[PDB]
Amino acid sequence: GAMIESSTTIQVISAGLPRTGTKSLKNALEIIYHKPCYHMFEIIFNKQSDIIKWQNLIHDSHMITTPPPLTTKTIAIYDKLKELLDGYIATTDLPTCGFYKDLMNIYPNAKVLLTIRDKYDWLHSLRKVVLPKSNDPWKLKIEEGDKVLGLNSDFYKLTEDSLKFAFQKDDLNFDDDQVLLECYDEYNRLVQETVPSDRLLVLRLGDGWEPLCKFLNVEIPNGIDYPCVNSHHQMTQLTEQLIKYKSLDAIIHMFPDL
Ligand SMILES: O=[N+]([O-])c1cc(N[C@H]2CCN(Cc3ccc(C(F)(F)F)cc3)C2)ccc1CO
Ligand SMILES: Nc1ncnc2c1ncn2[C@@H]1O[C@H](COP(=O)(O)O)[C@@H](OP(=O)(O)O)[C@H]1O
Repeated sequence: GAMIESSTTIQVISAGLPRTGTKSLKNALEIIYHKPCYHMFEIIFNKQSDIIKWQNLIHDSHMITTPPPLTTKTIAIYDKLKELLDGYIATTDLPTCGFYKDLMNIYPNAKVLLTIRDKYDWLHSLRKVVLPKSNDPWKLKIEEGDKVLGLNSDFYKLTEDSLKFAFQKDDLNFDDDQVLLECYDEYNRLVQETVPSDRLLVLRLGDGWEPLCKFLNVEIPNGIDYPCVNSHHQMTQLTEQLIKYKSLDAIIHMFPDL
């Protein structure tokens, strides 16, 4: 296909929850658009200063009225969200995914994705990487590796509060598997009820390039396989290597996705 000059603005909003292929999708969208895609890893590696800003936004988010019409309070919140996303061509992952409705309003020419997978595979992945149960010994290892990266209690608070926001819960028993499974199913159902079908592509792990590229009117990247990264097995190795070497820079050459 011909090469065309793409605008550096949000063109793709992925509502998919963490551990549904968001990092592979981030990589895929950066391969297509050659500009950055938001993801929690963007906060960890490039924008830790953004943590307080997302926390502030979530704290105020209850004041949004879904437009149209646009209220004064909503405009003020939307401006802060636009600022956070300046320079990016897409959003994935926490903390953005719960804002998909608001991002659709801010970026009316953006298209919407939803990544989904088997609910029990999702929970298992979530418990291995993001939210281990309180009494799980692996939680202490995760926390020890995270400190190497400069991640503290505010990072965990952002994960919790952005998951609460996505699930529209005032509080959440994070150790309750049944609650998380029910929230997962309700969240994915509500996305599909909310986004006009013409504007939504539902992706399942394994779908690869073709449905995505068709939806985005781009050629399939030539000779590049669809990304397959961020497995919980690989995250466990990362945590263990951070613990062992006590720096990211000492080991990053061993993790080509970082
Ligand atoms: O899915 N994730 O990765 C995810 C992990 C968390 N929370 C914390 C809890 C445990 N800690 C493990 C870990 C260490 C280093 C990296 C690195 F690769 F970014 F360096 C990634 C994960 C991260 C929160 C949200 C997401 C959504 O993306
Ligand atoms: N192309 C692909 N095909 C199959 N699974 C994929 C994939 N890309 C990512 N995944 C899976 O998606 C999950 C990561 O999601 P995220 O990037 O949102 O955190 C991992 O699940 P597992 O933890 O079950 O391995 C990973 O293995």
